[PDB]
Amino acid sequence: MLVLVIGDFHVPHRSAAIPQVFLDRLNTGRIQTVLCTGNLCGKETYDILRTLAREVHVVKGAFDEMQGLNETEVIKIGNFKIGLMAGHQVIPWGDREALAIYQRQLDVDILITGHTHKLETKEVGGKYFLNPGSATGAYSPLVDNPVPSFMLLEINDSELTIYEYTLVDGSVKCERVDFNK
Repeated sequence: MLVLVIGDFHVPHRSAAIPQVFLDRLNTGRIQTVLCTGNLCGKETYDILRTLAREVHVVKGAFDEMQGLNETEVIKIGNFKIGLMAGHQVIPWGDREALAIYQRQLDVDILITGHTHKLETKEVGGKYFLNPGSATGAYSPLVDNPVPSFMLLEINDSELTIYEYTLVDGSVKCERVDFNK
């Protein structure tokens, strides 16, 4: 049921740390599956994703030199087919129609991309487009003030619940989005 949607950890030549509050929340809550959009801070980040959940899925990010990571993956959870990728490849970058075209080629009910460094939950034509933001608040040319953020999905059968965690002004804030079928 519980799925961790995370990504965009590292930007080259820039340092950004995962908020300690996020790591404490994520290890105890028990995570069934992890979907990571990429751009990891090396092996240290992968060790963090591997301990919090048993099933980890990582896609190839633009700054990812890790060998063996596929650029696009498809995961089936409940009655939802989910495809994850970095999202720097969709052009013109975060475009609603560009992302919608990608969702068709994957034939997925949920499409998870992460390149804009801005968390966003959105529904288009019965499809769900998720973006967990940057969990380290990493620098991006697209957002002037990015905040650290992740997503935890509660997916049972065909019911989809999304918990949006962000860190604003040193204070965590979380928003719940409820979707059915």
